Amino acid sequence: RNDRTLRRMRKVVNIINAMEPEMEKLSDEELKGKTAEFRARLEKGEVLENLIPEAFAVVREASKRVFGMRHFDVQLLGGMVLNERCIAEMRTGEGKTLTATLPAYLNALTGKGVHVVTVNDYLAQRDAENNRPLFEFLGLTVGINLPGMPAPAKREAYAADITYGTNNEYGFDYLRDNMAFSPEERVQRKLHYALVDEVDSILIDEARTPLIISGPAEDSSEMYKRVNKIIPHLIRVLIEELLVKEGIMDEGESLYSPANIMLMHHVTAALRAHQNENQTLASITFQNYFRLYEKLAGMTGTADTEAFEFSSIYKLDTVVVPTNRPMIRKDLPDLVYMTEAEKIQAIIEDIKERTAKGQPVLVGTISIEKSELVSNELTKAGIKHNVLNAKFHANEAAIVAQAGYPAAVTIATNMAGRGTDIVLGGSWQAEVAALENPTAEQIEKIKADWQVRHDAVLEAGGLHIIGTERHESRRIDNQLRGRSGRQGDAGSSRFYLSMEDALMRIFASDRVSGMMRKLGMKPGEAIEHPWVTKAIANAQRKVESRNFDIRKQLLEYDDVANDQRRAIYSQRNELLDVSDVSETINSIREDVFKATIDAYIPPQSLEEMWDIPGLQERLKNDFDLDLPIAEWLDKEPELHEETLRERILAQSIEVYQRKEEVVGAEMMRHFEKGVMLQTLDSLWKEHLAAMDYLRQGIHLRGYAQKDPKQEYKRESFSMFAAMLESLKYEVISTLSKVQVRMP
Amino acid sequence: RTLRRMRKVVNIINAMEPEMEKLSDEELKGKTAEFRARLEKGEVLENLIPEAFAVVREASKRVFGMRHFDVQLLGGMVLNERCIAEMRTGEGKTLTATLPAYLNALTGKGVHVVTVNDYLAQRDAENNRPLFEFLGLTVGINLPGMPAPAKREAYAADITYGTNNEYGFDYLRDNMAFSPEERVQRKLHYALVDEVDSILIDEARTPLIISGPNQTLASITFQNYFRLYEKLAGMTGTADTEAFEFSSIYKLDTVVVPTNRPMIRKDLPDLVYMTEAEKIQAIIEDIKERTAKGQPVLVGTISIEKSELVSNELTKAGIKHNVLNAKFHANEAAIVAQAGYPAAVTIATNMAGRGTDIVLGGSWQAEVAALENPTAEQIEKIKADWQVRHDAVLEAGGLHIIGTERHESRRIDNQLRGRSGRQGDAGSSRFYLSMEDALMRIFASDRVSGMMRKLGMKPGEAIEHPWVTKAIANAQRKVESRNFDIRKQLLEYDDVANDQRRAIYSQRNELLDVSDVSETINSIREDVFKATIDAYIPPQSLEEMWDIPGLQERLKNDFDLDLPIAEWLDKEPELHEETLRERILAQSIEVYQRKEEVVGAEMMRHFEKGVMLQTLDSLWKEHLAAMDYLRQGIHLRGYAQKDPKQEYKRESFSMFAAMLESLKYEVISTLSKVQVRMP
Ligand SMILES: Nc1ncnc2c1ncn2[C@@H]1O[C@H](COP(=O)(O)OP(=O)(O)OP(=O)(O)O)[C@@H](O)[C@H]1O
Ligand SMILES: Nc1ncnc2c1ncn2[C@@H]1O[C@H](COP(=O)(O)OP(=O)(O)OP(=O)(O)O)[C@@H](O)[C@H]1O
Repeated sequence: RNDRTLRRMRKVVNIINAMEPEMEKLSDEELKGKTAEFRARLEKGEVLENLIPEAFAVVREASKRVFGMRHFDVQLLGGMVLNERCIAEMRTGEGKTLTATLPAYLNALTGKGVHVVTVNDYLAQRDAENNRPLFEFLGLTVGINLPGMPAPAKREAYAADITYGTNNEYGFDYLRDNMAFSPEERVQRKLHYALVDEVDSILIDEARTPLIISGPAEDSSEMYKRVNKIIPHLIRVLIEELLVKEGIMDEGESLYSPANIMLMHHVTAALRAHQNENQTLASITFQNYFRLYEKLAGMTGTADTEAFEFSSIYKLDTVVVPTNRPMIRKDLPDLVYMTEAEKIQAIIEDIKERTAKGQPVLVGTISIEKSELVSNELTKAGIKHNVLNAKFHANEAAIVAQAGYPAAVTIATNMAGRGTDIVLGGSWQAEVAALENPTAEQIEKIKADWQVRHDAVLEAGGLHIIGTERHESRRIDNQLRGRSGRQGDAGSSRFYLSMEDALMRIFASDRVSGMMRKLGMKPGEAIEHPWVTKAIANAQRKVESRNFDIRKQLLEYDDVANDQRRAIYSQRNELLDVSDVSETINSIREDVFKATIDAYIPPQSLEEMWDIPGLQERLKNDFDLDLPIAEWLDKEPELHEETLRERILAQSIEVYQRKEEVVGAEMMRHFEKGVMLQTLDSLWKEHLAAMDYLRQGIHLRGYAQKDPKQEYKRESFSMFAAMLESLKYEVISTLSKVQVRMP
Repeated sequence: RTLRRMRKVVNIINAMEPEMEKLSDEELKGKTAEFRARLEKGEVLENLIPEAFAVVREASKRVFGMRHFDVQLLGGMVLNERCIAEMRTGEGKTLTATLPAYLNALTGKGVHVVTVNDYLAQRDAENNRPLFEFLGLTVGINLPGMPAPAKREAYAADITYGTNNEYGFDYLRDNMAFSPEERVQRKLHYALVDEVDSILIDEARTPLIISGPNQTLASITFQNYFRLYEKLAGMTGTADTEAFEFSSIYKLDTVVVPTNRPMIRKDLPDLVYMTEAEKIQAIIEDIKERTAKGQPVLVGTISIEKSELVSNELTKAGIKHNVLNAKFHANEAAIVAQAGYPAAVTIATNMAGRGTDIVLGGSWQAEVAALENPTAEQIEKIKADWQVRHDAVLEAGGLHIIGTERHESRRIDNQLRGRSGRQGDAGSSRFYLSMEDALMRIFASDRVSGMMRKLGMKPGEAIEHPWVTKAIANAQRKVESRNFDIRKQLLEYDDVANDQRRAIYSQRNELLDVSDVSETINSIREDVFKATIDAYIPPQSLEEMWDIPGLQERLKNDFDLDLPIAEWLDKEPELHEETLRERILAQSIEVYQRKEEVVGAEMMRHFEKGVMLQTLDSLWKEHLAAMDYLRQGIHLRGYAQKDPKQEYKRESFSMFAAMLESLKYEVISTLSKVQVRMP
């Protein structure tokens, strides 16, 4: 799979490289000209993928000229990966941010937009501004989208060829677009391509995080009095006592009905209770926001392990991109000791032995106390070193700078991801950055000195990483080890574990674990077994896998809400996009008036079988339509069920035409549209609140036994279909009963 | 006087520099032997300050490429006294400190430079080692985990460097030693404390404990650790707020050191608004005007959420800026580097103390930093273009600081503020408050506070009422002083235990320092026998009141001393009380003489010492536990119009007095009951 894709891509790389001379000979204007020229071709029905070699060749040359930098072949590969529904895994230091100029350019050609998704505003802003002169060189515009930005500025940012901004704010824009009353209010365009800069946090860790817009844009207060008023007779089964009372729920209904849920919430708040609240107007999770893009792609580092998750949550394939130089870091067999003490003793040994050959070491621990421990023992053994202490960030940046210096030893606690590159030999710019007026032959010096240090650290084996314990998450171990062997540099790594260590628990048999014990790891000595390393890694994988199972069940609950939100927003946007909702109105009125009479007159039925005590009233009650109708048919005996069905619809229409000559065609059309949006909104927010309740009234509504979800999907899909019909009927009522000072 | 008098000295040192420039390095190394010899012959240390400091300045010029500035000589002088030097950020505290360290190393008693953490202790011992080696002095470094022989060595160096924690710990472990040769520290001579706010104030009352199996075996607070030194001094920022505290906790004076260049930062009057919304609009508008003229702005807020709000509103206003987000370290350092760049706008949440310098115009050093292969005139173009930006930000007013809210502690406000106007640069600051602000609540009255709403403030009609700046500053001053009034009560209690530990460690040390404890043993044997006997034979009473049965058993049970006292008495109608007490002593001794003929004398001497120490350490451990219990019962034991304390002091005193008698007892019961096989 990865092997043959990569082969096929290496072939296209060789095409691109051969085009380099053509792009070189080209003037700056001629280069800017390729864009319109690709677009002309696309307009004539070219396939965008056929453009990859020339477009990449064009972007590569532009970047030589604007940035002074020329995409490496691995970067060309990474770019082609990101044209597909894929994650490019590119090792820290491989140049993700330059890589990303390639797919961003290519996927801008069709004029549909590109969303570059950064983790924070600083990078959005930084990247937009760094790339603006590149992409302007190429006749594209760039937009920057930020929180607080006004809507007209936002509209421009989204109308640029390429956009930068954080995941959050993309989401938030989406929601507010789905709260618009006119389509000119939208800031976004159709969601074309999302290129996510760091997928681990953005797509995975934060997959289920809801984006919520709330607004004290509540409404009602009556209920909390009504429902309170019942409570000063509640005196320490208990469903029935509650049920049978008032002018809400009269008709022998059920309160524990997933339907009366807001009510039940009212009573159970009123009982718990012994200015306006701001409800959710709109929600989406990130995972479901990303799933809306026609095309999705992104980048992460080589630390992987979550390929199975990207695939199942997002259908993102993943391509492991080679590094530009050979990755020669030596990841040695995990070692396993009886006790911590024995473990540390052999850790200190390793460090002793290495720092004496001039090799620098970075010790990653799982806690401060674990740090202080390995530290103090290093001091006991006479080994100089420094701890990165999270309280002294300044000291930490200075430590980190000399951390590749010969025989340097640095201890870090639960170390993060990416982090500052550690330069072997020490950093030599960090050194002239300290020189308040330098020279050519001071510089010469610093650098000569440094090459000698650097070549000696490489020759001593590069940065050695020591993991004093492993994490449950291998991704994290992998990020630790990944700080060594960057850009082809020698380095190595080794993890230590002991039988005393926390992680021993991940095997889930305590005695099955205590069998390595029976290889009693003798004091002086040591062996290495390749199967242990794979056991451990396998176990880390199984914990990850079971965690993701747990999470798949959560995402299934989520798919219920996604499916309902997609459908309803789809309906809302059909309406929004139409200036004239009138024929939709005509059809719903018919739907509503057929069903409404059906529930009183049975189709193709006998006058013997028709009723008014509730009908007659229902029509006056919900429609301000008063047809004292009994007599129509005892005074005009012949017409018939179908010529009358017709006739009531006709009336209703006549009262409506009447109100409209009074108000204005347009004014009316626009009101109806407004009513249909406002009512869909109301219902939907009601619906969301009710689902949230069920969903929590269902971590425990009942039983280890039967199926909680399932029943929940059914209840919830069911209320969504009820809401769909209640929307038709509530819109028609409104239009029927609307007051206007007449003739 | 002290400043104007110190300036005279500085004039002397300045006038000696031609002299010193004429000296070779070896001549300069030589002055240290010369100073010491003068000292041997009776010279007062303070008489050397001119020569010593001028030598240290020349040594620094040659070794560091740095010449101490005049204000730095002043600081170093201050630090020779029992005194806190206040020096503003950027003034070169670290170089300044080399002066008194040098001076106070000269008598050969040692110097402890106290650092907040192990990185700085090593960093500065190594940075300074060649300066001090240039001058014939050695440097020691003390770390946690360091073997005793290496610590012993660090403490034998002329000047030592380490954290407060490790210094204090060493002291307690030294006071758990069973031979004096085990001690790591020398007499506590001079402590130079680097960040006295954290080290001496915030942490004054924090106990350093050693436990074992779990229970406290040794304890001392930081205050009382530093109070052991003969000379104490320290450094902090002029961000003041705690001088009265230093005097009370430590008997340190404080001296504000003048900046090398004049301070010209314009700290404008504080501004009050009705609402948070009105506050932001005034902030936005300040930024707007200031950035349109090229001036950079740093904005400090009191939460993430308030940073956001101020951020979104700037954006809403079309003002580009960057938030410092604690989640993104690398971004933050990148942002900081250029936060002095024209019209830059930067927002920081609960800005934390000193922080990184903001170079006006931008940092150009982080420009050369960014190069792959920087080349001389790649630089000059960088430095020259920078000089233009720097001077344009200076002309524009330097860095403007905006507080969007004040913290209840003014030290925090002052640290935000102090980020501007460093080393003579132009700068300004403004703090914003609203009636909706949490701080309004420090006034402790709704209505008093709420009166100021009557100013009716009104947008683009803000006035400026100076009285309000000072009313605020006084409020923050009252809160501190309140909190310290309480703390002073808590230290009145700490002092009880302090004195008790002084007393008991003194004693213990006296024992430790000697190899023969015989005078004391013989002498406490008498005490113990008297008291034990007194319990059964009330002095000067008739025979009828004596419990000779009770005394017989007691001697057997606690002294393995089995005497037929009833037979003596009965057989010598002769023998009376005094004479009887003497027999009992004599016997105990003869029994002891005999074990000593077996065991050997020097073995016995050392047995007796070890027993005294160990018995002391057990009773003390017990005593600390019970002093703890007694103190936390402090509420309802002392009740209605006595002082609790007075009472606590009384109970404490009694309990300590009883322990010393009870120490005597157990030592002699042990020495009495020790089994030895008679051959
Ligand atoms: N083709 C290239 N030629 C020259 N310099 C490059 C090239 N590609 C990248 N660089 C430089 O290499 C560095 C590597 O890191 P970069 O900011 O791209 O992130 P990375 O480590 O791959 O991942 P991330 O960017 O997400 O932190 C950058 O300094 C970049 O300017
Ligand atoms: N006399 C001098 N000549 C040249 N440079 C000096 C001189 N004195 C101090 N410096 C430099 O001034 C800078 C600020 O000093 P230092 O690190 O002592 O900062 P500080 O804020 O005063 O001390 P601290 O960080 O301990 O609070 C340092 O980079 C230091 O080397």
